[PDB]
Amino acid sequence: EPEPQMVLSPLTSAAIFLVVTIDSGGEDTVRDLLSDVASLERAVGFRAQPDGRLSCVTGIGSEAWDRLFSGARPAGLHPFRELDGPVHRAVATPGDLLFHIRASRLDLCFALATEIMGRLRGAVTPQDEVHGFKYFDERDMLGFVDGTENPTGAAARRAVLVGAEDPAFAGGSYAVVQKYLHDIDAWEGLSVEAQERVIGRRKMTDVELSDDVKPADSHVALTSVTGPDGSDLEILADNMPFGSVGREEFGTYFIGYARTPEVTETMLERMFLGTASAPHDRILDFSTAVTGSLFFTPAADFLEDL
Amino acid sequence: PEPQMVLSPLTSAAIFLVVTIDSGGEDTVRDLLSDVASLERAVGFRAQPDGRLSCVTGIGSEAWDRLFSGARPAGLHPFRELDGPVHRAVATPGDLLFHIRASRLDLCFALATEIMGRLRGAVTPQDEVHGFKYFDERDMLGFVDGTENPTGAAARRAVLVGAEDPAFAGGSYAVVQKYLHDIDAWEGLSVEAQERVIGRRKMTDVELSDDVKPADSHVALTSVTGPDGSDLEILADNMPFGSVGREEFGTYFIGYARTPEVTETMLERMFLGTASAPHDRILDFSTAVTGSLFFTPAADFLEDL
Amino acid sequence: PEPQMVLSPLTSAAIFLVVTIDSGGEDTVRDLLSDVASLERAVGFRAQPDGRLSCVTGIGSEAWDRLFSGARPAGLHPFRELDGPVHRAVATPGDLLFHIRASRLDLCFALATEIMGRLRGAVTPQDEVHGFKYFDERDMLGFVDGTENPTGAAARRAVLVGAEDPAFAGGSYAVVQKYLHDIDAWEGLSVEAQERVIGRRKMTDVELSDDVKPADSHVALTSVTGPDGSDLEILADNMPFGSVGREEFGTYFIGYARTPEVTETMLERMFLGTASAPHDRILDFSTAVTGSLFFTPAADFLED
Amino acid sequence: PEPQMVLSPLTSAAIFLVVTIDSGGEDTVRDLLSDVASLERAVGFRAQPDGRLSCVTGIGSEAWDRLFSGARPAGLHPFRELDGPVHRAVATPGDLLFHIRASRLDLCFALATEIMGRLRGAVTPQDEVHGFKYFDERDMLGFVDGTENPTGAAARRAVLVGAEDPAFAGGSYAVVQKYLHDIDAWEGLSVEAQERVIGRRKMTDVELSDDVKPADSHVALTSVTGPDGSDLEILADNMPFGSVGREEFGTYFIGYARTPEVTETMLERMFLGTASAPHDRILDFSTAVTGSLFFTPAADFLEDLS
Amino acid sequence: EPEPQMVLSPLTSAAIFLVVTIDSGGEDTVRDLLSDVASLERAVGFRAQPDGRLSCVTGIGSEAWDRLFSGARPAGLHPFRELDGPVHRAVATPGDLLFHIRASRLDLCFALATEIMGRLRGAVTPQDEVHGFKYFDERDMLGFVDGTENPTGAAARRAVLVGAEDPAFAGGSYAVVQKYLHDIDAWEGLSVEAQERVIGRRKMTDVELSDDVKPADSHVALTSVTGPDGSDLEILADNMPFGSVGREEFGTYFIGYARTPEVTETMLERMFLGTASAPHDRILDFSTAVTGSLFFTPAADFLEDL
Amino acid sequence: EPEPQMVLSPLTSAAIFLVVTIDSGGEDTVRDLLSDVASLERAVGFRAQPDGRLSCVTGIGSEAWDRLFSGARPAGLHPFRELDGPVHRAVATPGDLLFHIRASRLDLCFALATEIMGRLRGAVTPQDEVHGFKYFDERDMLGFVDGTENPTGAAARRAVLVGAEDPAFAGGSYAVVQKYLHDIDAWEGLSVEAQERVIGRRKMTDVELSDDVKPADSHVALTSVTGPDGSDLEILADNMPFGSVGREEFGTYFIGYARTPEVTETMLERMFLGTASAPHDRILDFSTAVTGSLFFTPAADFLEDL
Ligand code: HEM
Ligand code: HEM
Ligand code: HEM
Ligand code: HEM
Ligand code: HEM
Repeated sequence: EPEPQMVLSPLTSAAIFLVVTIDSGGEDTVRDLLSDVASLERAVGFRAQPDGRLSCVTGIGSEAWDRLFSGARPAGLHPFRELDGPVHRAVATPGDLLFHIRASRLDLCFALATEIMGRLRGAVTPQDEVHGFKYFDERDMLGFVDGTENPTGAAARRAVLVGAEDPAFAGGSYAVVQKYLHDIDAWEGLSVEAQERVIGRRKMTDVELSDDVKPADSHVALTSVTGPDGSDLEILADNMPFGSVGREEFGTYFIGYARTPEVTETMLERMFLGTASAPHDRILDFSTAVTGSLFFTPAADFLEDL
Repeated sequence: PEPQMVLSPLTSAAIFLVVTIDSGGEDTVRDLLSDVASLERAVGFRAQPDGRLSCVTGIGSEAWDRLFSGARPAGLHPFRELDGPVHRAVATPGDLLFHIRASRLDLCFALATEIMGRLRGAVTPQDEVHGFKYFDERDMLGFVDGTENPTGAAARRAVLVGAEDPAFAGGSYAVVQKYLHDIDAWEGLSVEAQERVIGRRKMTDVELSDDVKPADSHVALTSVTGPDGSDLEILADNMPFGSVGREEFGTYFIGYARTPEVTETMLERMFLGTASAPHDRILDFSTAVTGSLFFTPAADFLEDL
Repeated sequence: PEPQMVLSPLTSAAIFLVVTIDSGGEDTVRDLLSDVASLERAVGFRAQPDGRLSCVTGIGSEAWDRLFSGARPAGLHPFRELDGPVHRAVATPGDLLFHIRASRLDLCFALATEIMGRLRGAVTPQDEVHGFKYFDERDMLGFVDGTENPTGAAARRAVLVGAEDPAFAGGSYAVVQKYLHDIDAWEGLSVEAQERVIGRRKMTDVELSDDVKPADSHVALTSVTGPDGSDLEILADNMPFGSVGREEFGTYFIGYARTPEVTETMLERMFLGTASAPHDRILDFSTAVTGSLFFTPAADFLED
Repeated sequence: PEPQMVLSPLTSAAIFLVVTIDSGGEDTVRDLLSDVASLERAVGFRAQPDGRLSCVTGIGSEAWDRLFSGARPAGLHPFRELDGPVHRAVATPGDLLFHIRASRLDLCFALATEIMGRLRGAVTPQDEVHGFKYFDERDMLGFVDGTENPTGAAARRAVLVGAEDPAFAGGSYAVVQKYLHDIDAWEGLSVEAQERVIGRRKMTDVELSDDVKPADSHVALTSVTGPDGSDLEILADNMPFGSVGREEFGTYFIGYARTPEVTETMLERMFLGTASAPHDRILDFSTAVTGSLFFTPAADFLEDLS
Repeated sequence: EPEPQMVLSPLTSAAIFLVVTIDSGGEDTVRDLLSDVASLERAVGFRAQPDGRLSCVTGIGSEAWDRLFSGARPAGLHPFRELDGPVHRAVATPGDLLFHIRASRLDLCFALATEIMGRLRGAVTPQDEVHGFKYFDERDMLGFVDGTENPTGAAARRAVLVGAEDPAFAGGSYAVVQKYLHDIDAWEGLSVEAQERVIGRRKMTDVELSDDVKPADSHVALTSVTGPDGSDLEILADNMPFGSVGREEFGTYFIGYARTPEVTETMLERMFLGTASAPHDRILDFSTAVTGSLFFTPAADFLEDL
Repeated sequence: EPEPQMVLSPLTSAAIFLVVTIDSGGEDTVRDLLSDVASLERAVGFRAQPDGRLSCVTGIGSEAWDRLFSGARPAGLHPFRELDGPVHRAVATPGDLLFHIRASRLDLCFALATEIMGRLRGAVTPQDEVHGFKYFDERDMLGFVDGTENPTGAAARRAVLVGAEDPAFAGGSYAVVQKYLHDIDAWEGLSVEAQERVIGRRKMTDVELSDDVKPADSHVALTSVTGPDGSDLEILADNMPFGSVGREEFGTYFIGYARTPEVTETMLERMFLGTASAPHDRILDFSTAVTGSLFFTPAADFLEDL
């Protein structure tokens, strides 16, 4: 069987998101690093087992793929599509490589980020660097429990990993990233009941609102999609809070994994463009996307054999 | 008098916040100071016993005169710039220090958010650092950091104001300096050459014997004896910080002492040197870009405003 | 087919809830059954991954006919009362079982609260027990409890319905009995006499050799071999409970098996005895005050 | 003098046992009191260092007179019933309190078993509650509970008898009340209306500012200043308990203080009200079904008995 | 279908290695014990689950196999082959039975070793007993991280467990044991850079030296072997530090598991006999093997069906 | 004002006991190490803070004291007194220096023992080295809970630390060490009830037997001593299990700390020589002492000022 990267890691309490572009002539340096990134993950992580829980997921963008590799492309790989809604906009920003680094502690993430960027100095330009921290009770920046309905076990594998539909790339996945900044002052002006109507779940107990009370423009209602087969379309989301109190920056870094980008893209269309029953996702009245990129995260064996 | 949590254990995460008080900000600051222990309990209590959240609040010399009438702490003055032959210890603005520590960065951030929320419109941020200790108690240079800090009774005697300034008993003095490292130059040294810079073995943290420890090693220069033959001691809670994209690899220094004269004597030896040492060799790999001195009063002084 | 969490890791806290469905409560019950996996995730997620919260939902024989049309699980029937020469296994009412386990009682209680909140006006509570682990995985008799439970593939084979009843594959059968102990009489036995009752060493939990193990020891009577010479196995997740003021020192027994015939053969040996054993000596110190049988369907059955 | 473990580290489980001493049970009770520290060590030592087992033993006013022939603690009297215009604080029988705490209920239960085993035939049980920590130190109303308890030196000064009653130095006074909550009525309030009852924010546990905090909020009525302008403080170790089938959702209140006058002044404000407040709004959702006062002597007083 | 023993154990911090010979006439006692060893593992281990992580792996030597069992032998079972190199020697020492006992705590290991040796008294003679302990961040006595490049998951199963090539013994494995004593005085006279050239990795950070700088006689270069298909040949090594400061004994207990002994034997030949480019493994200039034995560790159900 | 060594350490799960003799001419090397032992303890221990709990207590024997130091001697310092009972003997064996090393993990103990013995090579000869481990719920090799009745807090300080009776040595303590080997075959031939009569406590529950059933020759009855003024004479005992399954060696390493050796020596006299009511301690019918040494453990500041 093809070995996937650690896409299906549990939630961790810390993360570093690194997005870079590949400079002209940086291709060979990048390929050498990609062939070593699993050995660097083991080097930093092994000595901190079993509590460290260090992993790195490496993704490659559409344009970068054509510069790095000859032969077949993954079927679903394309640049992130800008969404220009009546009120809210999902921007497309540059990114050739994603490093999604997770651990129980920020220092382990930083040590791996240092070894990776050390090997890439002179070959890449940093576009985004976010140090994420989950709150102690699994809450996000908005004060809600975050990750509850993520798939687990066999359902997660089926939702997230490329299989027989694209056999040369089996065990890969597609990652969409968006960095969101929140209007915390406007959010904290809402009553708890009004915040629950925005999300679609109870704030303290994390119980879903019943179908009779859940607004059609609630985050949970708009991101609930059924496929051709009547089954739920599922993604794995590993949202991380980040920020700077001095700059009044209060963010959620969104990363969503899926077997095809079509699922994530359908959810984004419903959020930003709306439906017959909803102008847009009410979460967007308190959240502005300032980045947007799509990456293919190949099977671990594809990176090793390069 | 109850001291603030100056004598906290080691924590793996910290936020350092330094702000200046804007024109007319005094009343807003006084209200927050009277509430900061209650905000620390509000954020921290629900995460006990693993959170280990604490906040130490410090006030600078100029800010003291704007906020309070009556007696000043005897040792409170602005940070003294040291302009050495090679290396310089700079002075930068700061009226208020918040030294926030916990087992996890999210608890530090949640307390920092409530504090800055109450101070919006009254202060200007000067510095914000999110610190993380390495899982083996190492700093950015790869050395174990904090080994010779005093503990128990020796720590109380070294750090807390007593009968020499009785109105301020239970207070302390904090010196902060943000350092940026030349990691490329440091990593070009052999481990043996790095051990000669610090004065300790890198892997095992055993002190070099007096016959091998260079006179210009960090441990040799920061070892000071008082007139009475006693070691002069401070409590240092150094925290790594950085940004890989910006190639920023730092150590945030904070040193607590019963009088600033001890910390200032250590800085003079590091920056100006001795008869036997031009300067602290750690400064050939470390540049100070901030410098501020604060008085951290007893907790009941802040509560009684 | 996805089973419920019948094969849960060891947990230190449990709530057992047994209710009857009132006349006209059927639709309220069906709506809750379709939601119970969502409620388990809602309560459990905020304590992940150390919470280990799970709920196993079971349905009784009589309740099954009131709730559903079409096929019944092949083994589902009311608990059979056993009237032995000395000891009796009583049958008591129960339409729904909630077997709630976690590493802490708060998670169990919060899930029990949401479930009973949805069922208010539709059900009558029959039994509620709050169980706790007692130091060294010990029970109220001071013996290690759970040692010989099957694990891995052997556990799946022993506990889950397969191809013998294909519409119900991934289901299981749960037998529950609440036991109260005579701790005064038990503590009057020497340790060596207690070891002869159970069939294992008290401190070290080593099985007694075949030459010394009495025929009427608990371990000898509950050891049954099937047609092929293989041991017939169940998964037992016994939990201590009690009230010191009322002198109630209990074991809540729950036994999971792929067919109730295995568990029922063990109960017959214990209560009725054999040619070699009058009855299980554990029953001279333990009185059953409840007895019910439930089918715990595959998770996908409850969702649709 | 060595105090009992009144100032215990944080624990997640408790058993509260209240018994009366039967006629002729005095000798059996005295023998047990002289042994209760040895029983605590016997059950607890084998589970060190994580068990954190302690037992605090309290004696009521009437029981004190039956057991001991010398001086009484200055503040010991039967619990004073408070008959308010709306709410009543009942006085119920209790001679002995066992306040048993640990990191796990098994240790509490095993110690309760050994104590009651020694007292069979000499006492009648009045009350038995098994308490548990609920999430992030919340009580059954969904609020964080314990936040403003004193710590360290301030706790010692607030809770332990000193030079004002020198024969009893190291002792304390415990008031117990078992409360049952009307959860249906409580859950009909908005979160903002709940916060006005308590005096703190529900999710974040931030105290309401003095300009918004109602005069009849729990935090406003239990905030008392003494003759010198200093705050009068108690140590409260509230524990949730209940039974979902019987719809019993409770708070077991125990308050420790150096003199019962502090706790009694707080109860008078709650139940009888002030010029500005009819009564504590928490009592519109909470009914006291027990009320007892106990003196918890220094450990060496119990050890030195016949 | 065949259940392997716990060859692929999670990470554990304590171990006992017991090697015994079977005395003349001890065969029947040994067969009875082998049929009971999984029941003894459950008896000691269950009460400490789930954090105890107690397991025992039982191995049988080539000569003992012929004394105990009639019928088929595992295809790869033979006595350990002595290697007489120009400088360094890998000695063969007697051993009929291996007990590889691991747990999170030494007490569980010791209690299981006690029950096993209790059943075997008068049937076996102990040859070697070592109590191993985890040393800081997974370091060995040379101060290097040890275990980094072990296979995990499916790759570990494929490398370690017998499959269809020897179908009667599927789910078995081969264990090679060597007890090594280190010359710590000579090792600590090397600079860290000279130590890194011996191992082939950075000491503090555990990053592999690049192919241009890694010496051909480094430990990592000599133990890196490719098979006929260009794939790396892998083993599972679970090295444990041990020692006695008073006797200046600073040791590594090596145990290597593989699906066939030919892989481990090829690594030993390269270390002891060298290649065209390396006289021998430089680690052997600081490490002396004082035992050497090979065992077959059968599937669990082979032992149970005695 | 004098700082004691960590005689009153929290509970630890691992220990190394090192006893050495000082070779002719080794005095100066020993004095240098004594002045550095607190610095070595911090160097090894800091990197594992705060859960490591590493401490070293250094003791000096009577003969060694006279070789190392001039002037006043601790008032109670003498060689261990051999006890020649009618049946049982307490042997005196050589030992000049004791290192009593404790931590939550063996690796910290071992690393500190290595640094100490490294500094002492050529100046000392090892006499005894034992690696101790916690055995289940604080049990010893006889299956009984061990340490239950040790004093704690202020009572422990008063029992263990030299004060005004020997003011030049205030803050010191006296340690008696005896290595015991158990006859486990003889012990396992007793019923549990017969074992309980040997110890004087219940085996599973660790409840003391009542005064009406506790035999006069039980361990608990013989080690219970009152002084002329009615107060209990107390020691701090920190017994550690050790052993080797292959050698059938099952031991208890006894170390007892007291403010004067007269207390410990009175307990040993009652055990070995007996009383009017008891021939000897019945624990000695299953336990043989194979070492016996007495050391003075000075105040930390005494060692630092060399
Ligand atoms: C500001 C950014 C976001 C925040 C703070 C956020 C937060 C949340 C929260 C609190 C929940 C409820 C608990 C849970 O199931 O995890 C949720 C559910 C979910 N979110 Fe988001 N979200 C964000 C952006 C997105 C985006 C961009 C997507 C899709 C492209 C997305 C997809 C989902 C999905 C699919 C669910 C699960 C719905 C269900 O089946 O119940 N989220 N989110
Ligand atoms: C610039 C970055 C700095 C770094 C990375 C650093 C790092 C270290 C390290 C690794 C040690 C040895 C372990 C220990 O005892 O903690 C140490 C010791 C010490 N440092 Fe620093 N340090 C820095 C700045 C300073 C400053 C600014 C002062 C005083 C003003 C200072 C005072 C000391 C003292 C007093 C010791 C203990 C010396 C002794 O053994 O007595 N350090 N430092
Ligand atoms: C008062 C109620 C009960 C108590 C206190 C109790 C206690 C125990 C104990 C201490 C063991 C030995 C350790 C272990 O393997 O778990 C055991 C084993 C066992 N019990 Fe029970 N038990 C009770 C009721 C039952 C019931 C009602 C059944 C079956 C219907 C049952 C079936 C078994 C089985 C099958 C074993 C494993 C036998 C073997 O293969 O070794 N038990 N029980
Ligand atoms: C149903 C019964 C009760 C409940 C649910 C309850 C709950 C709470 C809560 C949520 C708080 C705020 C957080 C904190 O500081 O602990 C609080 C504070 C407090 N409660 Fe209660 N309480 C109850 C009864 C009592 C009683 C009977 C007394 C005293 C006789 C009392 C005295 C206090 C005090 C002194 C405070 C702290 C006020 C301050 O200084 O901020 N409580 N309680
Ligand atoms: C003195 C005894 C030994 C010591 C101290 C030792 C230490 C190490 C160290 C530090 C590494 C690097 C980290 C790692 O991947 O584990 C390593 C790797 C390895 N060792 Fe050893 N080892 C010893 C004996 C052996 C023996 C006898 C064999 C084989 C028969 C062996 C096979 C290996 C293998 C296959 C690797 C992984 C190489 C790679 O692909 O990266 N070692 N060992």
